[PDB]
Amino acid sequence: NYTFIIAGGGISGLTLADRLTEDPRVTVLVIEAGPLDRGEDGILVPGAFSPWLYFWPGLVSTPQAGLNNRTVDVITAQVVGGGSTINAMVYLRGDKDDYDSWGALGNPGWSWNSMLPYFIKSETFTPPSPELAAAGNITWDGSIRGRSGPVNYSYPNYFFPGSENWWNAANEVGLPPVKDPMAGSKQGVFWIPSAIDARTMTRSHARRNHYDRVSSRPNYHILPSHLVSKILFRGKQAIGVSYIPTSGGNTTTNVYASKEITLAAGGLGTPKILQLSGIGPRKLLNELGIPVISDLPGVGQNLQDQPTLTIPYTFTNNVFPNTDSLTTNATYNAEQRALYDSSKQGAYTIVNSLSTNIGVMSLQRAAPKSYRQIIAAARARSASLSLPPGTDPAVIRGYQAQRNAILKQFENPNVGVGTVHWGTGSSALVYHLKPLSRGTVNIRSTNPLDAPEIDYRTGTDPIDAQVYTSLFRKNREIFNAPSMRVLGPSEAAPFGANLTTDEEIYAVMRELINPSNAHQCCTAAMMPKDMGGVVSSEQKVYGVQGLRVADISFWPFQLSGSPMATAYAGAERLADVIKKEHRLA
Ligand SMILES: Cc1cc2c(cc1C)N(C[C@H](O)[C@H](O)[C@H](O)COP(=O)(O)OP(=O)(O)OC[C@H]1O[C@@H](n3cnc4c(N)ncnc43)[C@H](O)[C@@H]1O)c1[nH]c(=O)[nH]c(=O)c1N2
Ligand SMILES: *[C@@H]1O[C@H](CO)[C@@H](O[C@@H]2O[C@H](CO)[C@@H](O)[C@H](O)[C@H]2NC(C)=O)[C@H](O)[C@H]1NC(C)=O
Ligand SMILES: *[C@@H]1O[C@H](CO)[C@@H](O)[C@H](O)[C@H]1NC(C)=O
Ligand SMILES: *[C@@H]1O[C@H](CO)[C@@H](O)[C@H](O)[C@H]1NC(C)=O
Ligand SMILES: *[C@@H]1O[C@H](CO)[C@@H](O)[C@H](O)[C@H]1NC(C)=O
Ligand SMILES: *[C@@H]1O[C@H](CO)[C@@H](O)[C@H](O)[C@H]1NC(C)=O
Ligand SMILES: [Mg+2]
Repeated sequence: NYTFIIAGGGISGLTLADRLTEDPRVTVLVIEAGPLDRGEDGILVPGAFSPWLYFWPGLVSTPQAGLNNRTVDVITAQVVGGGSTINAMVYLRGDKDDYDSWGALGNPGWSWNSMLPYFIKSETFTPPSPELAAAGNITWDGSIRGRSGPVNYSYPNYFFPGSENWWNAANEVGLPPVKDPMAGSKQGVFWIPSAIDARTMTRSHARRNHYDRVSSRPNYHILPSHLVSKILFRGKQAIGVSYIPTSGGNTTTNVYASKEITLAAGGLGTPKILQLSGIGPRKLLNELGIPVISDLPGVGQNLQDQPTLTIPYTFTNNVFPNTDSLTTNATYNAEQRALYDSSKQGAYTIVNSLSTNIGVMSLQRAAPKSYRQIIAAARARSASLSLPPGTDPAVIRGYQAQRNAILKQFENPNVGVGTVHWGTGSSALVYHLKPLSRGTVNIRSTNPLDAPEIDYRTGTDPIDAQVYTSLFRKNREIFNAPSMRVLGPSEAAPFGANLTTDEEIYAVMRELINPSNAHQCCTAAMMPKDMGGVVSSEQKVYGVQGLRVADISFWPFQLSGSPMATAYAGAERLADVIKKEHRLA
């Protein structure tokens, strides 16, 4: 037997396995669906970014009722290190009120102040060079960035010149410099912290910082290329798991843990393990003939992501070099790759297609003249209208609680609802951080090789379109500001300056929005059981003993920011919770 078995070797699972195996008396088995990465350039080198190397195959959404019934390919990692292995390395904490709100939903021990020690413990920040900090407007507060923890993060050591135009344009339209976006607020523009190891200017993914770093430990066991297919019980006690080869060989193996089973299989994986195991909504489990171990209607409910919109541009006077120089100028690309190979300088330190700066804004910063109209519309509408009729009443109660918390965030000048980015080339990105829409992820069969049904339900809550239209208009203001006008941008079809009304703009958005930036969360939510929760404040699955959820399935709702930094810090926190319960060193 092992002390602990962890299902999924992504950010959360490897962070937890690392910390638990600090005690040589504790043995851990991590079972991971994907393989070990091969250290290929597309993983290690930011400018060679090739995320598609390790996407989970064969996942498609249902037709999206709020997006003209489009079906989309679903993106999530299948690799040791999970999303950290293949993500764009953007390393950002949420805002204070995200964590405070999670506590106020009925979760003792959750707040910004309780998470800050774990953010610090998780990481080592390496400052940029002084010349780059001064030239680039890079600032930080060293008092709230960790100096001793495993996750290395820093910045690229270069910026494209057009990023200066965009910074100044953003400041011209009311997005000022942010001292430190890791300090719990991020209203304006800042350099993107990047999960890069500055010694080699390579990706610091969880495979490296929470497995390779400690891989001499005989008590830290990994089994790549295998799927956890079921949790095994003795009564209501979780005692082990069944696993199969990911590749579909007709073989099943049982393995047992003396203390606990931890699920770390991600927003789209954890609810499937639970449902196949009889932990889930009795209606679904009964329809598939699965015996009910714990009747939890929240499992696979409450799916959230952070939608994205790519706006195309043409320019009369764009500045050289820019990110698109790497794809259209073989001489520039070769010279930048030679520069990286020699002295680790230049464009290849930036994740391909990204720039170095970004902006985040509250609803009142996006829409100073109309945010109170959006809040009124959202306040007037019953929470229940965002969910199908016959949604479990407990799940509706938890959604109403989340919705009330998010409407307080809409009123708050210090909480973000949207992100704007320009990579310096032919497109800008606008991200909707705080959707009120909620989706589902449900098994369709008892076959553990069958994809679940994934329905994002993007844009089903009509408030989302009002927020997202306001974010689009703020992006347009940046591109129309003096410092950007000198590059001669214009929106290209299917957008364009000739789309002036909300109706005109949103009809194109409805056709172009991507439901997902692979930020899937919240499908095994940490809320009281009577609010449709799946886990307690200690991340224990209701109705069973010895079973926790570590991956971002547990989150109640999306952050003002992208998930990775909090995925690491939440696993650091949970490792201490588990150590305390079991008296571990
Ligand atoms: C392409 C892309 C790009 C981005 C991002 C993701 C992706 C895929 N994200 C999101 C972020 O990386 C993601 O939210 C976290 O990795 C989630 O961490 P978890 O531990 O919850 O799951 P994670 O996805 O890391 O790990 C879950 C693991 O479980 C495994 N698994 C699933 N089912 C299993 C089963 N039954 N048995 C065994 N193993 C199983 C999977 O193979 C996977 O490795 C991101 N975030 C951010 O902050 N910055 C960014 O730049 C980006 N960009
Ligand atoms: C990545 O973070 C680790 C952890 O802080 C850094 O590791 C330190 O490395 C130095 C010199 O390499 C050693 O003297 C220390 O013993 C290490 N500390 C720990 C806590 O392991 C590493 O330096 C970081 N990378 C960069 C670029 O700073
Ligand atoms: C989407 O499909 C449903 C039927 O599945 C239909 O009622 C609806 O009109 C369609 N929506 C659009 C935008 O075409
Ligand atoms: C940095 O900010 C100053 C204004 O304080 C501005 O003049 C300059 O262009 C900015 N540079 C970049 C690279 O953002
Ligand atoms: C291509 O890049 C090279 C190397 O930096 C530069 O000298 C040249 O002017 C570029 N050509 C064009 C057409 O941009
Ligand atoms: C509106 O602008 C777009 C983008 O340039 C273009 O596709 C379209 O033809 C324009 N409409 C008219 C009527 O000119
Ligand atoms: Mg230095």
